[PDB]
Amino acid sequence: KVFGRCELAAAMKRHGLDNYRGYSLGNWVCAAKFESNFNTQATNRNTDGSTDYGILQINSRWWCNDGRTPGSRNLCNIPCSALLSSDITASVNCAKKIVSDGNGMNAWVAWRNRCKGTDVQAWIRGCRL
Ligand SMILES: [Cl-]
Ligand SMILES: [Cl-]
Ligand SMILES: [Cl-]
Ligand SMILES: [Cl-]
Ligand SMILES: [Cl-]
Ligand SMILES: [Cl-]
Ligand SMILES: [Cl-]
Ligand code: NA
Repeated sequence: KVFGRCELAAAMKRHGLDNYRGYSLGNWVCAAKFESNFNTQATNRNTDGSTDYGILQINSRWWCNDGRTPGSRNLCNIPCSALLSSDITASVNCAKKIVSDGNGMNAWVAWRNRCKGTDVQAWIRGCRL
């Protein structure tokens, strides 16, 4: 599924991400824009053989099982395929574990490089939330 901007803002708020760990909804929407372009089916292979999945590009090195990332963990206790669903529940629940891990949203390198410190409220501007 390719979400619209305000459609994703609303879905993220419905699943309790808005102000989760102090990160406003615009931070989450911005991260999703630059990780996946709002596409739930986004995948990207890393040089180390791990794979990033879904709207928030969650990595198989730590967070999900794809059976093809040696030595990896599955800390969200999910198949990485669950992160590609039209329903964002698995991606949100896993993202809440990641952002609680100690480095906040810096876990998402695209958020650090393209969202952090910017006017992220622009990402929810106009949205009926
Ligand atoms: Cl957009
Ligand atoms: Cl915001
Ligand atoms: Cl594996
Ligand atoms: Cl594990
Ligand atoms: Cl699995
Ligand atoms: Cl959803
Ligand atoms: Cl933080
Ligand atoms: Na894994």
